[PDB]
Amino acid sequence: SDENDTARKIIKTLLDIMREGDEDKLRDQMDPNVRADVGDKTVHGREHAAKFLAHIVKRADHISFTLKSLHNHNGRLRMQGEVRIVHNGRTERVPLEMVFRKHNGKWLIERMKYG
Repeated sequence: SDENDTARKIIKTLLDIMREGDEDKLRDQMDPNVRADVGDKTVHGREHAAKFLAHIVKRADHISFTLKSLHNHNGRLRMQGEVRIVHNGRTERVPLEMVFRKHNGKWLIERMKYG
């Protein structure tokens, strides 16, 4: 129950959900109007974004996220970092920015920008 533990906890919960690959759990983490930018592609809405993200994560033999910057205040959290993906022995590092909004004591992803 450490307020300064917010970021680490959100990252691990999210990573474990994605590693599990359960689409419904991923949806539960998203704002209804979440926006996800993976590269040039843009996905709108919880149902579309969860499906799309859950599928692509399946190619990742390993996925991690190293936090580089964080701004957290008044139930609004922004974090910027590097995703490390491993696929068939090849490692790739890609910038990721995510914005979270706390509702009813629960953090929901409002925006995600990968690449």
